[PDB]
Amino acid sequence: SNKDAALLEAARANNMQEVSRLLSEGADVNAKHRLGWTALMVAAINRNNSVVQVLLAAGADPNLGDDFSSVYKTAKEQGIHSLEVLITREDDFNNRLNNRASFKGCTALHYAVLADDYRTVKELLDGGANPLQRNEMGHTPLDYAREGEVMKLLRTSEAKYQEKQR
Repeated sequence: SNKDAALLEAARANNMQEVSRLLSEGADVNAKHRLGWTALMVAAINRNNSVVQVLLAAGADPNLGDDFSSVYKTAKEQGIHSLEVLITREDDFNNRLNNRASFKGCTALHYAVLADDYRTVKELLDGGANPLQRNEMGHTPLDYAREGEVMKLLRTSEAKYQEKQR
């Protein structure tokens, strides 16, 4: 309800104390914004490592995909005005992303890689996030990475996936 919306706002704010309280009051740990993203997603894109750990410890699914596509596609798909979609995505999710691109199926790991924050990536991988999972465009978290530790962290986890699969 409003408690699910309060969860997402606290996730954006990195307010771990508030996230834990709302979770204790029955907020859905996998609640989705009307435009299609989760609390773990909005925490990941904003480098909110503190809240990511709280969400993972409370059972958040790290492999869900954003139902948000682009301002253009989501405006038509859902029948909202494009300016409202753009403002909402910039204000309630992130304003440094190119939201003209397509994000459908992006997981929290996708967003954590786009933010170039090794700590959030490492925590998401320890929470069971699939580094081989593709978005609607077919891109994995690797495909969004850049030369650095984030790639290396991904490469070893991807290597361990082949090793530890069943």
